Amino acid sequence: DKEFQVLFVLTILTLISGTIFYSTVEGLRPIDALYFSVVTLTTVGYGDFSPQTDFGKIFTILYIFIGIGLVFGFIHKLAVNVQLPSILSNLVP
Amino acid sequence: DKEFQVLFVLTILTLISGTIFYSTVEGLRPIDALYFSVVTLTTVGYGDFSPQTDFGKIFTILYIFIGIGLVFGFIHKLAVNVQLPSILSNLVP
Amino acid sequence: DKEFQVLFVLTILTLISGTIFYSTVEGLRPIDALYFSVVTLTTVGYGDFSPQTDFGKIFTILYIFIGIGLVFGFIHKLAVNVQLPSILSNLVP
Amino acid sequence: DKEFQVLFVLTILTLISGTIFYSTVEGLRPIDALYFSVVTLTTVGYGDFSPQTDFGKIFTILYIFIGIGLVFGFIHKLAVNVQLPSILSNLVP
Ligand SMILES: [Ba+2]
Ligand SMILES: [Ba+2]
Ligand SMILES: [K+]
Ligand SMILES: [K+]
Ligand SMILES: [K+]
Repeated sequence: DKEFQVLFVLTILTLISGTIFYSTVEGLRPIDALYFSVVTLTTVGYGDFSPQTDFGKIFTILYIFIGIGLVFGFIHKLAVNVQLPSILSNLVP
Repeated sequence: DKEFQVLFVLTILTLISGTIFYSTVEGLRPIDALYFSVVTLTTVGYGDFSPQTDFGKIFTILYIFIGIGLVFGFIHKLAVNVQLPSILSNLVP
Repeated sequence: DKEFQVLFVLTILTLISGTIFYSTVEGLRPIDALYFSVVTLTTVGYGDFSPQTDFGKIFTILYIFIGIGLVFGFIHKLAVNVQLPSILSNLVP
Repeated sequence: DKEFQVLFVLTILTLISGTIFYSTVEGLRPIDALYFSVVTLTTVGYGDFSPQTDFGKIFTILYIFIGIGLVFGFIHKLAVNVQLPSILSNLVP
Protein backbone atom coordinates (compact mmCIF):
# COMPACT_ATOMS: atom_id res chain seq x y z
CA ASP A 1 0.00 0.00 0.00
CA LYS A 2 2.30 2.84 1.05
CA GLU A 3 5.11 1.01 -0.78
CA PHE A 4 3.04 1.20 -3.96
CA GLN A 5 2.20 4.91 -3.69
CA VAL A 6 5.85 5.96 -3.32
CA LEU A 7 6.92 3.97 -6.39
CA PHE A 8 3.93 5.36 -8.24
CA VAL A 9 5.11 8.88 -7.43
CA LEU A 10 8.76 8.19 -8.15
CA THR A 11 7.85 6.72 -11.54
CA ILE A 12 5.63 9.66 -12.42
CA LEU A 13 8.40 12.11 -11.64
CA THR A 14 10.81 10.11 -13.78
CA LEU A 15 8.37 10.08 -16.69
CA ILE A 16 7.72 13.79 -16.29
CA SER A 17 11.46 14.44 -16.50
CA GLY A 18 11.77 12.43 -19.70
CA THR A 19 8.71 14.09 -21.19
CA ILE A 20 10.13 17.54 -20.56
CA PHE A 21 13.61 16.63 -21.73
CA TYR A 22 12.75 14.92 -24.98
CA SER A 23 10.08 17.46 -25.97
CA THR A 24 12.61 20.28 -25.44
CA VAL A 25 15.93 18.94 -26.67
CA GLU A 26 14.72 16.34 -29.20
CA GLY A 27 11.71 18.39 -30.23
CA LEU A 28 9.09 15.69 -29.69
CA ARG A 29 5.45 16.54 -29.00
CA PRO A 30 4.88 16.02 -25.28
CA ILE A 31 2.69 12.96 -25.85
CA ASP A 32 5.40 11.42 -28.04
CA ALA A 33 8.02 12.32 -25.42
CA LEU A 34 6.04 10.57 -22.68
CA TYR A 35 5.40 7.54 -24.89
CA PHE A 36 9.10 7.43 -25.83
CA SER A 37 10.16 7.70 -22.19
CA VAL A 38 7.95 4.74 -21.28
CA VAL A 39 9.06 2.65 -24.27
CA THR A 40 12.65 3.42 -23.28
CA LEU A 41 12.49 2.70 -19.53
CA THR A 42 10.49 -0.55 -19.95
CA THR A 43 13.23 -1.58 -22.47
CA VAL A 44 10.65 -2.17 -25.22
CA GLY A 45 12.57 0.31 -27.40
CA TYR A 46 10.70 0.19 -30.73
CA GLY A 47 12.94 2.85 -32.20
CA ASP A 48 10.13 4.82 -33.83
CA PHE A 49 11.61 7.60 -31.73
CA SER A 50 15.26 7.76 -30.68
CA PRO A 51 17.57 10.64 -29.77
CA GLN A 52 19.27 12.35 -32.71
CA THR A 53 21.42 14.84 -30.72
CA ASP A 54 24.49 14.05 -28.64
CA PHE A 55 22.82 15.80 -25.71
CA GLY A 56 19.87 13.45 -26.19
CA LYS A 57 22.09 10.37 -26.41
CA ILE A 58 24.02 11.23 -23.27
CA PHE A 59 20.85 11.97 -21.30
CA THR A 60 19.33 8.73 -22.58
CA ILE A 61 22.32 6.73 -21.27
CA LEU A 62 21.88 8.25 -17.81
CA TYR A 63 18.06 8.16 -17.94
CA ILE A 64 18.11 4.41 -18.68
CA PHE A 65 20.52 3.60 -15.85
CA ILE A 66 18.65 5.65 -13.26
CA GLY A 67 15.12 4.89 -14.43
CA ILE A 68 14.97 1.19 -15.32
CA GLY A 69 15.39 0.07 -11.73
CA LEU A 70 12.60 2.38 -10.60
CA VAL A 71 10.18 1.54 -13.38
CA PHE A 72 10.53 -2.20 -12.96
CA GLY A 73 10.35 -1.89 -9.19
CA PHE A 74 6.98 -0.22 -9.72
CA ILE A 75 5.89 -2.72 -12.31
CA HIS A 76 6.51 -5.57 -10.02
CA LYS A 77 5.13 -4.08 -6.85
CA LEU A 78 2.10 -3.16 -8.96
CA ALA A 79 1.87 -6.78 -10.06
CA VAL A 80 2.57 -8.00 -6.51
CA ASN A 81 0.68 -5.57 -4.28
CA VAL A 82 -2.26 -4.76 -6.57
CA GLN A 83 -3.00 -7.27 -9.35
CA LEU A 84 -1.97 -10.40 -7.44
CA PRO A 85 -4.62 -9.93 -4.76
CA SER A 86 -7.24 -8.79 -7.24
CA ILE A 87 -6.83 -11.96 -9.33
CA LEU A 88 -7.15 -14.08 -6.17
CA SER A 89 -10.22 -12.03 -5.24
CA ASN A 90 -12.14 -13.38 -8.23
CA LEU A 91 -10.93 -16.89 -7.60
CA VAL A 92 -11.82 -18.28 -4.19
CA PRO A 93 -15.44 -19.63 -3.92
CA ASP B 1 -0.05 -26.73 -11.81
CA LYS B 2 -3.07 -24.61 -10.92
CA GLU B 3 -0.68 -21.64 -10.62
CA PHE B 4 0.35 -22.22 -14.23
CA GLN B 5 -3.19 -22.48 -15.63
CA VAL B 6 -4.30 -19.16 -14.11
CA LEU B 7 -1.29 -17.30 -15.54
CA PHE B 8 -1.88 -19.03 -18.85
CA VAL B 9 -5.44 -17.72 -18.86
CA LEU B 10 -4.53 -14.25 -17.67
CA THR B 11 -1.89 -13.96 -20.38
CA ILE B 12 -4.28 -15.14 -23.08
CA LEU B 13 -6.83 -12.55 -22.08
CA THR B 14 -4.17 -9.84 -22.15
CA LEU B 15 -3.05 -10.90 -25.62
CA ILE B 16 -6.64 -11.04 -26.83
CA SER B 17 -7.15 -7.47 -25.62
CA GLY B 18 -4.08 -6.25 -27.48
CA THR B 19 -5.06 -8.15 -30.61
CA ILE B 20 -8.48 -6.56 -30.65
CA PHE B 21 -7.19 -3.09 -29.82
CA TYR B 22 -4.38 -2.86 -32.33
CA SER B 23 -6.36 -4.47 -35.16
CA THR B 24 -9.17 -1.93 -34.61
CA VAL B 25 -7.46 1.34 -33.74
CA GLU B 26 -4.09 0.83 -35.49
CA GLY B 27 -5.60 -1.15 -38.35
CA LEU B 28 -3.31 -4.17 -38.10
CA ARG B 29 -4.36 -7.60 -39.37
CA PRO B 30 -5.29 -9.67 -36.32
CA ILE B 31 -2.24 -11.93 -36.70
CA ASP B 32 0.01 -8.85 -36.84
CA ALA B 33 -1.81 -7.39 -33.83
CA LEU B 34 -1.23 -10.55 -31.80
CA TYR B 35 2.40 -10.75 -32.88
CA PHE B 36 2.87 -7.05 -32.04
CA SER B 37 1.24 -7.49 -28.63
CA VAL B 38 3.63 -10.33 -27.81
CA VAL B 39 6.70 -8.48 -29.12
CA THR B 40 5.62 -5.50 -27.01
CA LEU B 41 4.87 -7.26 -23.70
CA THR B 42 8.03 -9.43 -23.80
CA THR B 43 9.94 -6.12 -24.38
CA VAL B 44 11.53 -7.46 -27.59
CA GLY B 45 10.06 -4.45 -29.43
CA TYR B 46 11.43 -4.84 -32.98
CA GLY B 47 9.52 -1.80 -34.15
CA ASP B 48 8.32 -3.36 -37.39
CA PHE B 49 4.95 -2.41 -35.95
CA SER B 50 4.41 0.49 -33.56
CA PRO B 51 1.40 2.69 -32.79
CA GLN B 52 0.93 5.68 -35.11
CA THR B 53 -2.13 7.23 -33.37
CA ASP B 54 -2.18 9.05 -30.05
CA PHE B 55 -4.90 6.66 -28.91
CA GLY B 56 -2.55 3.81 -29.77
CA LYS B 57 0.37 5.40 -27.95
CA ILE B 58 -1.60 6.04 -24.80
CA PHE B 59 -3.04 2.51 -24.77
CA THR B 60 0.45 1.12 -25.37
CA ILE B 61 1.80 2.97 -22.32
CA LEU B 62 -0.91 1.45 -20.13
CA TYR B 63 -0.78 -1.96 -21.84
CA ILE B 64 2.96 -2.24 -21.16
CA PHE B 65 2.64 -1.32 -17.48
CA ILE B 66 -0.24 -3.70 -16.82
CA GLY B 67 0.91 -6.55 -19.06
CA ILE B 68 4.67 -6.93 -18.60
CA GLY B 69 4.35 -8.16 -15.03
CA LEU B 70 1.78 -10.75 -16.07
CA VAL B 71 3.60 -11.97 -19.15
CA PHE B 72 6.91 -12.44 -17.38
CA GLY B 73 5.19 -14.05 -14.40
CA PHE B 74 3.84 -16.60 -16.87
CA ILE B 75 7.14 -16.96 -18.64
CA HIS B 76 8.91 -17.78 -15.49
CA LYS B 77 6.32 -20.04 -13.94
CA LEU B 78 6.27 -21.80 -17.32
CA ALA B 79 10.04 -22.16 -17.10
CA VAL B 80 9.83 -23.13 -13.41
CA ASN B 81 6.73 -25.32 -13.20
CA VAL B 82 6.85 -26.94 -16.65
CA GLN B 83 10.22 -26.92 -18.42
CA LEU B 84 12.40 -27.25 -15.32
CA PRO B 85 10.95 -30.64 -14.37
CA SER B 86 10.83 -31.83 -17.97
CA ILE B 87 14.55 -31.15 -18.45
CA LEU B 88 15.32 -33.04 -15.23
CA SER B 89 13.06 -35.85 -16.46
CA ASN B 90 15.45 -36.61 -19.33
CA LEU B 91 18.46 -36.34 -17.08
CA VAL B 92 18.45 -38.72 -14.14
CA PRO B 93 19.59 -42.32 -15.00
CA ASP C 1 29.17 -26.45 -12.57
CA LYS C 2 26.86 -29.19 -13.85
CA GLU C 3 24.01 -26.67 -13.58
CA PHE C 4 25.91 -24.39 -15.96
CA GLN C 5 26.68 -27.08 -18.56
CA VAL C 6 23.03 -28.14 -18.90
CA LEU C 7 21.85 -24.55 -19.45
CA PHE C 8 24.71 -24.05 -21.87
CA VAL C 9 23.49 -27.05 -23.86
CA LEU C 10 19.83 -26.14 -23.65
CA THR C 11 20.60 -22.62 -24.89
CA ILE C 12 22.71 -23.91 -27.77
CA LEU C 13 19.93 -26.19 -28.91
CA THR C 14 17.45 -23.31 -28.76
CA LEU C 15 19.75 -21.09 -30.81
CA ILE C 16 20.33 -23.88 -33.31
CA SER C 17 16.57 -24.24 -33.74
CA GLY C 18 16.15 -20.53 -34.40
CA THR C 19 19.09 -20.48 -36.78
CA ILE C 20 17.63 -23.30 -38.83
CA PHE C 21 14.11 -21.89 -38.77
CA TYR C 22 14.85 -18.32 -39.74
CA SER C 23 17.41 -19.24 -42.41
CA THR C 24 14.85 -21.59 -44.02
CA VAL C 25 11.49 -19.85 -43.68
CA GLU C 26 12.63 -16.21 -43.52
CA GLY C 27 15.54 -16.76 -45.88
CA LEU C 28 18.24 -15.28 -43.66
CA ARG C 29 21.90 -16.28 -44.00
CA PRO C 30 22.66 -18.67 -41.14
CA ILE C 31 24.89 -16.14 -39.38
CA ASP C 32 22.11 -13.54 -39.58
CA ALA C 33 19.61 -16.14 -38.35
CA LEU C 34 21.76 -16.94 -35.31
CA TYR C 35 22.36 -13.26 -34.59
CA PHE C 36 18.62 -12.57 -34.96
CA SER C 37 17.73 -15.47 -32.66
CA VAL C 38 20.06 -14.10 -29.97
CA VAL C 39 18.84 -10.50 -30.38
CA THR C 40 15.28 -11.83 -30.10
CA LEU C 41 15.66 -14.11 -27.05
CA THR C 42 17.70 -11.57 -25.04
CA THR C 43 14.86 -9.07 -25.83
CA VAL C 44 17.32 -6.59 -27.38
CA GLY C 45 15.23 -6.69 -30.57
CA TYR C 46 16.93 -4.11 -32.82
CA GLY C 47 14.57 -4.87 -35.66
CA ASP C 48 17.24 -4.92 -38.35
CA PHE C 49 15.81 -8.38 -38.92
CA SER C 50 12.22 -9.35 -38.15
CA PRO C 51 9.89 -12.01 -39.54
CA GLN C 52 8.00 -11.03 -42.71
CA THR C 53 5.90 -14.23 -43.09
CA ASP C 54 2.96 -15.30 -40.96
CA PHE C 55 4.74 -18.60 -40.37
CA GLY C 56 7.71 -16.60 -39.10
CA LYS C 57 5.55 -14.42 -36.86
CA ILE C 58 3.76 -17.35 -35.29
CA PHE C 59 7.01 -19.24 -34.68
CA THR C 60 8.53 -16.07 -33.21
CA ILE C 61 5.66 -15.76 -30.71
CA LEU C 62 6.24 -19.33 -29.53
CA TYR C 63 10.05 -19.09 -29.74
CA ILE C 64 10.04 -16.02 -27.46
CA PHE C 65 7.80 -17.62 -24.84
CA ILE C 66 9.75 -20.87 -24.72
CA GLY C 67 13.24 -19.42 -25.12
CA ILE C 68 13.42 -16.26 -22.99
CA GLY C 69 13.21 -18.17 -19.72
CA LEU C 70 16.00 -20.50 -20.81
CA VAL C 71 18.29 -17.83 -22.18
CA PHE C 72 18.05 -15.63 -19.12
CA GLY C 73 18.41 -18.62 -16.82
CA PHE C 74 21.71 -19.28 -18.59
CA ILE C 75 22.72 -15.65 -18.53
CA HIS C 76 22.28 -15.44 -14.85
CA LYS C 77 23.79 -18.76 -13.90
CA LEU C 78 26.69 -17.75 -16.15
CA ALA C 79 26.94 -14.49 -14.22
CA VAL C 80 26.45 -16.30 -10.90
CA ASN C 81 28.39 -19.55 -11.30
CA VAL C 82 31.20 -18.34 -13.58
CA GLN C 83 31.85 -14.58 -13.62
CA LEU C 84 30.99 -13.90 -9.98
CA PRO C 85 33.76 -16.14 -8.66
CA SER C 86 36.23 -15.01 -11.30
CA ILE C 87 35.78 -11.35 -10.35
CA LEU C 88 36.31 -12.24 -6.67
CA SER C 89 39.38 -14.25 -7.71
CA ASN C 90 41.17 -11.08 -8.82
CA LEU C 91 40.07 -9.21 -5.74
CA VAL C 92 41.16 -10.78 -2.47
CA PRO C 93 44.82 -9.99 -1.48
CA ASP D 1 29.21 0.28 -0.75
CA LYS D 2 32.23 -1.74 -1.88
CA GLU D 3 29.80 -4.01 -3.74
CA PHE D 4 28.60 -0.98 -5.69
CA GLN D 5 32.06 0.31 -6.62
CA VAL D 6 33.17 -3.02 -8.11
CA LEU D 7 30.06 -3.29 -10.30
CA PHE D 8 30.52 0.34 -11.26
CA VAL D 9 34.05 -0.46 -12.42
CA LEU D 10 33.12 -3.70 -14.14
CA THR D 11 30.34 -1.94 -16.04
CA ILE D 12 32.62 0.90 -17.11
CA LEU D 13 35.16 -1.53 -18.47
CA THR D 14 32.44 -3.36 -20.39
CA LEU D 15 31.16 -0.11 -21.88
CA ILE D 16 34.69 0.96 -22.77
CA SER D 17 35.18 -2.33 -24.62
CA GLY D 18 32.00 -1.84 -26.62
CA THR D 19 32.86 1.77 -27.36
CA ILE D 20 36.24 0.80 -28.74
CA PHE D 21 34.92 -2.17 -30.68
CA TYR D 22 31.98 -0.54 -32.39
CA SER D 23 33.84 2.68 -33.21
CA THR D 24 36.62 0.63 -34.85
CA VAL D 25 34.88 -2.25 -36.61
CA GLU D 26 31.45 -0.69 -37.23
CA GLY D 27 32.85 2.79 -37.77
CA LEU D 28 30.65 4.58 -35.25
CA ARG D 29 31.70 7.85 -33.63
CA PRO D 30 32.84 7.02 -30.09
CA ILE D 31 29.83 8.75 -28.53
CA ASP D 32 27.50 6.73 -30.78
CA ALA D 33 29.43 3.56 -29.94
CA LEU D 34 29.02 4.17 -26.20
CA TYR D 35 25.35 5.03 -26.60
CA PHE D 36 24.85 1.91 -28.75
CA SER D 37 26.66 -0.28 -26.21
CA VAL D 38 24.37 0.98 -23.44
CA VAL D 39 21.20 0.62 -25.53
CA THR D 40 22.32 -2.91 -26.37
CA LEU D 41 23.27 -4.15 -22.88
CA THR D 42 20.16 -2.69 -21.19
CA THR D 43 18.15 -4.54 -23.93
CA VAL D 44 16.44 -1.30 -25.01
CA GLY D 45 17.74 -1.93 -28.55
CA TYR D 46 16.20 0.92 -30.58
CA GLY D 47 17.98 -0.22 -33.70
CA ASP D 48 19.05 3.26 -34.79
CA PHE D 49 22.47 1.62 -34.70
CA SER D 50 23.06 -2.08 -35.26
CA PRO D 51 26.06 -4.06 -36.52
CA GLN D 52 26.35 -4.35 -40.31
CA THR D 53 29.45 -6.62 -40.44
CA ASP D 54 29.63 -10.30 -39.56
CA PHE D 55 32.46 -9.47 -37.17
CA GLY D 56 30.13 -6.96 -35.52
CA LYS D 57 27.27 -9.44 -35.32
CA ILE D 58 29.38 -12.16 -33.77
CA PHE D 59 30.90 -9.77 -31.21
CA THR D 60 27.42 -8.46 -30.42
CA ILE D 61 26.18 -12.00 -29.67
CA LEU D 62 29.03 -12.53 -27.21
CA TYR D 63 28.89 -8.97 -25.83
CA ILE D 64 25.20 -9.37 -24.98
CA PHE D 65 25.68 -12.70 -23.20
CA ILE D 66 28.64 -11.52 -21.15
CA GLY D 67 27.45 -7.97 -20.49
CA ILE D 68 23.72 -8.14 -19.71
CA GLY D 69 24.25 -9.94 -16.42
CA LEU D 70 26.82 -7.37 -15.33
CA VAL D 71 24.87 -4.32 -16.41
CA PHE D 72 21.67 -5.39 -14.71
CA GLY D 73 23.57 -6.46 -11.61
CA PHE D 74 24.85 -2.89 -11.44
CA ILE D 75 21.48 -1.41 -12.20
CA HIS D 76 19.88 -3.23 -9.39
CA LYS D 77 22.60 -2.79 -6.80
CA LEU D 78 22.52 0.89 -7.79
CA ALA D 79 18.78 0.89 -7.18
CA VAL D 80 19.19 -1.18 -3.99
CA ASN D 81 22.35 0.21 -2.39
CA VAL D 82 22.09 3.84 -3.50
CA GLN D 83 18.63 5.07 -4.54
CA LEU D 84 16.62 2.95 -2.10
CA PRO D 85 18.20 4.56 0.96
CA SER D 86 18.16 8.02 -0.58
CA ILE D 87 14.40 7.84 -1.22
CA LEU D 88 13.84 6.72 2.39
CA SER D 89 16.09 9.57 3.52
CA ASN D 90 13.59 12.15 2.27
CA LEU D 91 10.68 10.24 3.74
CA VAL D 92 10.89 9.67 7.48
CA PRO D 93 9.80 12.70 9.61
BA1 LIG E 1 13.63 0.79 -37.99
BA1 LIG F 1 13.96 -4.14 -26.84
K1 LIG G 1 14.07 -5.74 -23.22
K1 LIG H 1 13.81 -1.83 -32.07
K1 LIG I 1 13.89 -3.06 -29.28
